[PDB]
Parts: sequence; C-alpha cells; structure tokens
Amino acid sequence: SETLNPSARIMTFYPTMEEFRNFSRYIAYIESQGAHRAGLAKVVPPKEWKPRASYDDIDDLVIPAPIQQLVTGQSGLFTQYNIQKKAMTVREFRKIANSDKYCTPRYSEFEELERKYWKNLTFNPPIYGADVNGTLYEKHVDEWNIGRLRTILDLVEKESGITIEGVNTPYLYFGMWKTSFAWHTEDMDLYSINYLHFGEPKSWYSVPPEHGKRLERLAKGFFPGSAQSCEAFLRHKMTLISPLMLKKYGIPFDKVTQEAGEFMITFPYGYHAGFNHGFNCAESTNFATRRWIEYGKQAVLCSCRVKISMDVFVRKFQPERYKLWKAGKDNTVIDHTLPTPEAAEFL
Ligand SMILES: O=C(O)c1ccncc1NCc1ccc(F)cc1
Ligand code: NI
Ligand SMILES: [Zn+2]
Repeated sequence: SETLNPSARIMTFYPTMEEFRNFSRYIAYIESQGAHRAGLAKVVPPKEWKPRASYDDIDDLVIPAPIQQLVTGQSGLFTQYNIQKKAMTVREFRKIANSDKYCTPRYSEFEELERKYWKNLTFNPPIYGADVNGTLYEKHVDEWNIGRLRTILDLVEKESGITIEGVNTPYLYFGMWKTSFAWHTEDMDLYSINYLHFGEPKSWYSVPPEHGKRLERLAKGFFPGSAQSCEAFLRHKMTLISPLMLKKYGIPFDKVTQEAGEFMITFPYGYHAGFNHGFNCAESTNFATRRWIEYGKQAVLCSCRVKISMDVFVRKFQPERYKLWKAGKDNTVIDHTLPTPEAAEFL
C-alpha cells in the first residue's frame, strides 16, 4: 500500500536532445514529477548522444587498487570485507572477469540471476575495480559530463579550495559478476549520478528516503555491536541485506536494472545497494541542488574514522539563518516528498 505506492516507485525518463542539454534543469524536472520519492531514477539519454567514440583503446588503463570482496553471513544478512589486491590493467581485469571461473552463470529472466547472487555471494570472491580516478568521456562532450556538472556542489572547490576524490571528481568502477555495492546513502547525503559506459548490466535496490529510518533501525537491530561503535555504520559500505529480509521486516524497496548507455540518479538520503551482472564499466560522482543543503546540515556522519563544511552553503543560500544555525538552534524538519525549489517553473 506504501510498499506498492508508485509515487515512491522508481521512474524512468526518456528526455530529448533539447531537454537533455541542461543538467540541473532536467533534475529539477524529474523532481517535479516525484522521481525523488523512490530515492533512485533512470534517465535514458537520446539515441544520438554518445560520451565516447569507442572503448577499444582502454586495455592499458590502470586500476591502482583492485579490491577483492569477501562476504560472510547467512540468512540474508552479510558483511562485506575488502582486500586490496595489487595493481592491474583493464585487460588483466577483463580476462579474469570473462574467465570461466568468474563469468556470469546461465539465466533466463533477471529474477533467476538475482536468486544466484543471493545464494552464491559468500562463495568464489570476485574482484571489483572500484574507485579508480578517471573519466571515460571525450573532452568535447557538453551534455551530462560527469567530470563537470555545474551544480552548487562546485562551491566546495571554488570557495573552500577542496578536492574530494569521487565526490567532486569522477570515479570509475570496473565490475565483474557478483561484485556488490552495500547499503548506503551518499557522503553528506548528496545526490549521485552513475553512467554505465559499456558491458553487462548493473542491478539496483533502492529504499525511499521517507522510509530510510526504517532501514537504519533494521540494520541497527541486526548489527547491535556495529551500531554501538558508530552511529553511521552503514556508511562503512560493508552491510548487505537481501530483498527477502526487507520484505520480511516490512521495508519498502524497489529494484531496477541499469543497462549500458543508461544513467542512474540517486537522491538525498536515498539508500541503495546492488550488484553487477558481469563485466562492465561505470562512471560516477556526487552533485547537489538547493534542496540538498538541509540534508547536508542534518547528515549523520561516521563517528569512528568524508565531511563537507556547510558554512559556505548556508552563508550563500540561507544568509538569514546562518547565526541561528551556527548557534545550534535551526531545526527545520526535512519533508522528503518536496521538490527542490528550482522546479517551481514546472507547473
Ligand atoms: O559500485 C557501484 O556501482 C556503486 C553504485 C552506487 N553507489 C556506490 C557504488 N559503489 C561503491 C563501492 C565502492 C568501493 C567498493 F569496493 C565497492 C562499492
Ligand atoms: Ni552510492
Ligand atoms: Zn564509522
């Protein structure tokens, strides 16, 4: 009923080359349609548009810190541990990925492969070429350029003088079958953008920002030690929870598969997790809109080891509230249903 409530189901958008050219505006637009309530959206770019000519010239690209993903647990609850393996090229990676030991099993419909992920994620540890600093977009590309999105996030670099790897800059992820991203929201509960350049697909789970507290209480319950140690432990990106557990404890969630050539957008306080289907390459970064600012102020951060100074945002966009805020007396309540103020124009 809220479980099925499609005001909170993941939407897909098919913009035109005119609609597409302006990134910030199009984000405002999909929010005017409620996209943000699912916590994740898909945007299919126009058929003409291409970030690069071909992906045949990247065999030599270096993945400095490949991670091997060791998973332990049972009954739909798992903890993922990373081992940094040594540096290796895209070609060595592809070979390992497309090899007979680590390749995608046989499947008819997406749901058979999902069963095989949840049955086999603790066996046969895959290698993810994650968090590689780089961009695969050719220099000429002006539409949806992950390297330069022109949002209000740019303030961190412009005013504050600060570079934050993978947040203000783009990252690449070379996947193989059964490589995983655990349940998280973004750093400082930012938006994210993810573009699947080539290869096999990426499946996603999303929990609506209006039920994220539910997922937090659930994780806390199942990992009481972890939660005593850090009050944002999900941010460690180590915790995997299956769809069956979510259903069982009444956490609303949706799923979607991202195919090569498609963007995914995650929204503030949008919890997501997922897995790669086989060999692929995605590019991601974070970004912001005016709505983000309050989520930024309220974001509960890891208290046991990324932090963005919000002053620069409050002074500029909430000058009237700055003193009160610095005092500790601002207590706006976030309403996760509300579009960003930039979307007034779409009525
Ligand atoms: O890998 C993805 O596709 C992904 C997607 C969305 N958010 C975070 C993501 N990855 C986070 C992550 C970072 C490093 C890892 F080793 C594993 C996962
Ligand atoms: Ni993410
Ligand atoms: Zn922590």
